[PDB]
Amino acid sequence: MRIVFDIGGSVLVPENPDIDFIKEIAYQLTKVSEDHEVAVVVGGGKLARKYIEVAEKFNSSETFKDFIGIQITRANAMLLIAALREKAYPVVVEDFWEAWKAVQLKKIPVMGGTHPGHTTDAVAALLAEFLKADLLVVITNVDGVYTADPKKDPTAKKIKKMKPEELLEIVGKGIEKAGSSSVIDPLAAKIIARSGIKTIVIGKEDAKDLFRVIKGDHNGTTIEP
Amino acid sequence: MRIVFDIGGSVLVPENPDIDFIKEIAYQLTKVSEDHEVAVVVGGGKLARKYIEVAEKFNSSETFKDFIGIQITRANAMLLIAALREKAYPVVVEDFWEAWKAVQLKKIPVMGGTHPGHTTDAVAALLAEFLKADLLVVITNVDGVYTADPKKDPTAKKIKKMKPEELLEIVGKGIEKAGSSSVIDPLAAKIIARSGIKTIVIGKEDAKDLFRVIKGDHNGTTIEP
Amino acid sequence: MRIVFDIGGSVLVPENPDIDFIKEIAYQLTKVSEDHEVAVVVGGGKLARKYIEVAEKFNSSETFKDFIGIQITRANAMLLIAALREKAYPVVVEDFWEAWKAVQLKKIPVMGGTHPGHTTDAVAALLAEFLKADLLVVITNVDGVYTADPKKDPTAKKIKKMKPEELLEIVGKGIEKAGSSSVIDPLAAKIIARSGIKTIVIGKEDAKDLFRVIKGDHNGTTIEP
Amino acid sequence: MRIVFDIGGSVLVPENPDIDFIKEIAYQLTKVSEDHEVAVVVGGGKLARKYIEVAEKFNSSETFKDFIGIQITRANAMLLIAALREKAYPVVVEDFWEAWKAVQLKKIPVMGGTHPGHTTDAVAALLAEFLKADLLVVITNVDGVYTADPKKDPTAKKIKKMKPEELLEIVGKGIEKAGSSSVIDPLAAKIIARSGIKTIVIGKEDAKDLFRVIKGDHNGTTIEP
Amino acid sequence: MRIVFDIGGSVLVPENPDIDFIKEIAYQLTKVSEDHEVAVVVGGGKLARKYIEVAEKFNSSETFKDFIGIQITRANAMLLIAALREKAYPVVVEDFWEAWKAVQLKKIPVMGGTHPGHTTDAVAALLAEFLKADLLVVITNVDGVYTADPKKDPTAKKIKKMKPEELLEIVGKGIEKAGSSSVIDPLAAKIIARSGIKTIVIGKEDAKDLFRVIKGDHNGTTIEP
Amino acid sequence: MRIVFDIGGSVLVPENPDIDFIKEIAYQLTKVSEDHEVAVVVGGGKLARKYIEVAEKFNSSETFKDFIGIQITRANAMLLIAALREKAYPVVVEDFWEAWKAVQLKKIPVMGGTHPGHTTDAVAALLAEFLKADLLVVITNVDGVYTADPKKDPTAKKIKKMKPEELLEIVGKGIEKAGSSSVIDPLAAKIIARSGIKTIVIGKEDAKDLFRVIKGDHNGTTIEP
Ligand SMILES: Nc1ncnc2c1ncn2[C@@H]1O[C@H](COP(=O)(O)OP(=O)(O)NP(=O)(O)O)[C@@H](O)[C@H]1O
Ligand SMILES: Nc1ncnc2c1ncn2[C@@H]1O[C@H](COP(=O)(O)OP(=O)(O)NP(=O)(O)O)[C@@H](O)[C@H]1O
Ligand SMILES: Nc1ncnc2c1ncn2[C@@H]1O[C@H](COP(=O)(O)OP(=O)(O)NP(=O)(O)O)[C@@H](O)[C@H]1O
Ligand SMILES: Nc1ncnc2c1ncn2[C@@H]1O[C@H](COP(=O)(O)OP(=O)(O)NP(=O)(O)O)[C@@H](O)[C@H]1O
Ligand SMILES: Nc1ncnc2c1ncn2[C@@H]1O[C@H](COP(=O)(O)OP(=O)(O)NP(=O)(O)O)[C@@H](O)[C@H]1O
Ligand SMILES: Nc1ncnc2c1ncn2[C@@H]1O[C@H](COP(=O)(O)OP(=O)(O)NP(=O)(O)O)[C@@H](O)[C@H]1O
Ligand SMILES: [Mg+2]
Ligand SMILES: [Mg+2]
Ligand SMILES: [Mg+2]
Ligand SMILES: [Mg+2]
Ligand SMILES: [Mg+2]
Ligand SMILES: [Mg+2]
Repeated sequence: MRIVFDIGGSVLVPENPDIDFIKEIAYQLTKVSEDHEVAVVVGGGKLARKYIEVAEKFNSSETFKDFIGIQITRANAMLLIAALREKAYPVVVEDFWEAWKAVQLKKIPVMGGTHPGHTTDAVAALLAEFLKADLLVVITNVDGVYTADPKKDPTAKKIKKMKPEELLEIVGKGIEKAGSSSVIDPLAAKIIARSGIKTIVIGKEDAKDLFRVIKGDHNGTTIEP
Repeated sequence: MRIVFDIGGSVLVPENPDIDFIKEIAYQLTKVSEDHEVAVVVGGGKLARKYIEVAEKFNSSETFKDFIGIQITRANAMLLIAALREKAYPVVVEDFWEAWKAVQLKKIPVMGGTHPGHTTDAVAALLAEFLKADLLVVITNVDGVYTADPKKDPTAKKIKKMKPEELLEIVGKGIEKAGSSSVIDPLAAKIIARSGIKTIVIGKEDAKDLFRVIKGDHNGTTIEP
Repeated sequence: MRIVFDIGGSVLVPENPDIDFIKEIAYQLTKVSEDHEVAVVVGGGKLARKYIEVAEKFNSSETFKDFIGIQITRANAMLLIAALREKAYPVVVEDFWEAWKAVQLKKIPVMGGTHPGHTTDAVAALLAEFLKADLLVVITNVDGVYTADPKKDPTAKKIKKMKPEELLEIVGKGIEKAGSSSVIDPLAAKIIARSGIKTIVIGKEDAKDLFRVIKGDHNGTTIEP
Repeated sequence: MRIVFDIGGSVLVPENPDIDFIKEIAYQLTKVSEDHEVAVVVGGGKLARKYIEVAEKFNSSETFKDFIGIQITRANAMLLIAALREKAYPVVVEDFWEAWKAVQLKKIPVMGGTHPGHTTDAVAALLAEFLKADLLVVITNVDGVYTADPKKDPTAKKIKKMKPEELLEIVGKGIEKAGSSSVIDPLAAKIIARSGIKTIVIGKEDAKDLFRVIKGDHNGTTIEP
Repeated sequence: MRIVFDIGGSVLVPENPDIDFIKEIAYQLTKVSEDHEVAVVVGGGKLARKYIEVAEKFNSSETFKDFIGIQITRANAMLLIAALREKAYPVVVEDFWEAWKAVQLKKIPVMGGTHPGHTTDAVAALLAEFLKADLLVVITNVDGVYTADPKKDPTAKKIKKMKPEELLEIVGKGIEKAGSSSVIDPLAAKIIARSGIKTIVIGKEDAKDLFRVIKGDHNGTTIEP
Repeated sequence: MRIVFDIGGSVLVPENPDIDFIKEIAYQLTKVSEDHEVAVVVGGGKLARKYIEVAEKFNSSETFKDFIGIQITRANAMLLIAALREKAYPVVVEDFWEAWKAVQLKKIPVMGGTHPGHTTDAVAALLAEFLKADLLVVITNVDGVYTADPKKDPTAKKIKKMKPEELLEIVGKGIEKAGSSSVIDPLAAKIIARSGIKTIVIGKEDAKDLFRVIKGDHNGTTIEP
């Protein structure tokens, strides 16, 4: 199976780089690649947000900001590339067809952001469609997908399995949210529907044993028609 | 003042180019650019759609389909440059920084698409925000922004002016209509909404006299806060 | 065997894209690549000529025109890349060494034009020499190579086998024709002589069963010392 | 006159950016650039070191470690540009030729690192030599060039002036200290030694008034022949 | 007026550079460029031929052989730039658009080869057409265009003037002599023929005074319609 | 075993290209690659020095000079690429990760210089570290490493085996020599220490039978902790 991992930056670099988690996920990844094709996309996280802010205080364009965020995601991506030793594609990948080449060479392509105007979630969902992958795996700072924000609405429960259409609902069906953040960012959630690619929304815990996550023996959310 | 023209491909290259119009529009741009900072983003039109449909038939990804789209828009981009002679940038522009330079060399940067995930309208709007443009002139293939697709609900007429919020509704603010065409791409519109940059929408007729157009005298829609 | 296919644009896109032919040639190609190395070069065709004209009406340089033509050939090339599914190199190739890489990865590199100053025939003959290929296959809007223009001179017969020197004659030994069109463009025909690479000039018919075309069981022309 | 500012990353982006200082330093640069040719190379600071240390943990090569470093310096480079608004080059500069252009467009080229094997100081010095700069202003995180690392041997005070040869000794001219940081990178120093270009070393305090600084009035070190 | 100088490599870098001539020719160019738009394409000379011959020995393709050629021409291109100091573009130019920019920044773009399949002469001529140059000055290693290769048929003398058609014959218009050197590359000549741009052919002697040269006063050949 | 060969330009191109040596080393290399991974780095040599000089006479920056030198090393590198037939990576490699790709494709990447500020020795030592190679092989115009310059100090003997620390001594522990030439250039010798990679310093003789050189049955110097 060809699998894509969309690792939220907040998870990889909460405040500083989570050395331990990195070593772990790397290990888990190196593990899964033994008998699967693996592509990864890393998030910017906290550090990204901070750099974005400074730019805001100088009123730079959305485009300009994105570029900065991208620079950062790529800085994080290279941390994993480092942890993955001789198993990952040598340098940060910047576009799908190059990621494709990496897969061909039986190596793990790790991507930061691509071009301006795309959240890591969206970039991941697309890198998936492009590679014609089987599963999209989202590690995030949340247990799974809840009927409502777990960190707010008390009447919020975790959904173990749902259809892309329902996911689009939970997250947000507003063309205003286009580009916002969430369990799964509105635009990515959209693509996932269009693509109908099976997605798993797990957290920092389940990520510890990807083998089970892959085969279902996990405690997250699963999305697919 | 800085203006950004969003010329429809189907307007510059209908089914088979209106050499006359092209010269007319090119000249106009030349004049306007004499006492203005002019940037121009062009469409791929019907030609693009065909090529994209073919790709659609072979179940090619969204990204690949967009590459084809971009590739064609830039073909058209060329024709304009050929028409703008020695006033335009010699090459089609691909990124905003390059477009910025053109402005410095006091030359007109003509762009096609930039990268996947961005309709021409969007690219234009984002450009207008990047360059801090004062106005965004959308020369589409329709008279203006009607209460509904003219070809669909003839119980419609245009709307000389309106709020960005009003626009988002005429084009359906459904997080799924992201990527559609319409008189103005949905996502592009929402971009204008948060940027609040004055946007005019005209047809090829008004397009014949840009000075009158940019000087508020026209028969299209003048969207803004 | 390593084989190069120089598919005339007129054949691929007569007026519009020949969907059927595309699906067929794709199928045939996907077939031949099963036990051969395959590189393709696609032509601009009708659509290319039209865009070139507009540029002429604005008196753009030969160089400028070529670029436009190239843009188009690449647009066509991507149509095949699409039809070839997961067998072709993901994106349009722009230069030999990159095409080389594609061959290494056991994928089919499809090229449009390379740089200004080279017809698809020439680009194909060269891509061949570079890859040190065994056979050059030319699909064109003609049955084969005739003693004279089939669509004019009545005393024109099809030659089943000839030497590169004779081909150079038929086509044209004038350093004035350098860059013109024909069964085989003068410059390409020249290279074919220099390279002495076996070439087969077939048409839209023979292209339907490449297996026989490859092994000789075809009805075209064969060129080789 | 042509001046090249070597702004420390830890000075522009301490642990969390001094928006105030950044505006102050950016403005200053704007003024100075009014009657001077200004080029600016920026550092990655503490942030870079962390990311590099992480890489160090996974035994990544020197080259890869430098890529990460470069990648971060250019993130910072951005923030300055965001601050320099319409006077700076829109993009971070990567090579000197590009930096040269910026100078022509009378814009300020802001650079991060260029390629592996070159500390920020070095890159700056080499730049100053490339552009034939008259002065090299090193705004580090220390008051000046002390007879010894202040944090180490408190029996030290600074040295208002000195010879390039004197500098090489304060930073240990051991062919192994090549790549170290210090108030001024060892290799960078030796570069200044053979180029003999006047170099000032100040802190963020003096950095607040560049006019006074470049006009010899400051409290740092003014290294030269 | 816009002029394009086609400086022979063997003239700028004989067997071992004429520092004197180089300064002389560089200065001249500087003066001429004061009230003219100057573009310069340079050759690889004897040095190129050697390296290419070596490649020839290992049966390397035409394309690869040209890459080596290009690679060397650009080495020379450098030396001129080093000589043109602050008036030339800092980098060797590779494409015409870049050469166009140089013209805008009122700097002299010095080019080597561009891509395979184009002799220096050709590249120059195509450049002259691209930039809409008024004259094409070919500074070859010979006095002028003789009725026959001086080193071959001593029964020859030069021809002060002539028609482009006359040129094509002195260099053999055989569709096989495409790629040869001669006083003027065959293909280059035919390019001049259809472009009909005034072309002067001189030696290093007349080359010493370009003002007199471009002002019709010289002893070479002035080819034109 | 993965092996890197740092072939001194002086050896490859003493005066002119040493055709014979090239054919030999190529043969030897093609031989060793049969059961090893091989990366090569070629030097500029005599020809490089000459071009550098001309630039010096026009007082160009160190950076500018390096670029020229690089151009040349790459010209030499392509000579080997030619000799290596269908065994080497098609074109000259310009950076490590690309060289990495070449190794993956079981091809021999031949590099000239990388970016300014690095001698071929240094570039080689680094390309080694990057690829995590087992042995660094230096062919030079000298028998091996001597206690002192063989071509000067009579009390100079050849050392058959030593530790990187001692090598750093012989060659030079001065941060002033940083960038100079020698058996092993000071900076490269430094890296070799840091990397502790086994290095063999042989000459034009031993290079004739790489199989023995590889397994120790040679007459050069060996460096390793
Ligand atoms: N219905 C929901 N279910 C789960 N999380 C939700 C929901 N609604 C909102 N959220 C929020 O989604 C957050 C999740 O994702 P997010 O903060 O964007 O991190 P990330 O994407 O993992 N990181 P990065 O790529 O660096 O941004 C939670 O911590 C919640 O505050
Ligand atoms: N409310 C509306 N007002 C006007 N046109 C509308 C509206 N709603 C939908 N449309 C459609 O918008 C179409 C307009 O734009 P579109 O087809 O996308 O062309 P274009 O943008 O000019 N060309 P190009 O850049 O090549 O795609 C019309 O012909 C209608 O079918
Ligand atoms: N002796 C000949 N034998 C065969 N065809 C000839 C001959 N002489 C001239 N022709 C012409 O060659 C044409 C063939 O090629 P051409 O029109 O250039 O198409 P193409 O190369 O297949 N397409 P493209 O790559 O898009 O240009 C025919 O249809 C004839 O009009
Ligand atoms: N003789 C000296 N004088 C002053 N500082 C010294 C001296 N010797 C060593 N140092 C050290 O130099 C440090 C200074 O520079 P450095 O840490 O490299 O910061 P930076 O260059 O400003 N930042 P950046 O560009 O992000 O690395 C001090 O804090 C000292 O620990
Ligand atoms: N009719 C002619 N008139 C003058 N030279 C001729 C003629 N026919 C052939 N030649 C040859 O042209 C040679 C001239 O040019 P060429 O050797 O190609 O040098 P170049 O172009 O100056 N150098 P470069 O750019 O490095 O190749 C002479 O030395 C002759 O051998
Ligand atoms: N201790 C030493 N042992 C051996 N050679 C020495 C020593 N000290 C100095 N040398 C010099 O090192 C020279 C060796 O290397 P060098 O001239 O730099 O050639 P290269 O590196 O092989 N070529 P290239 O890559 O083109 O510069 C000899 O010929 C000596 O003049
Ligand atoms: Mg997320
Ligand atoms: Mg539209
Ligand atoms: Mg043809
Ligand atoms: Mg420092
Ligand atoms: Mg010549
Ligand atoms: Mg050496």
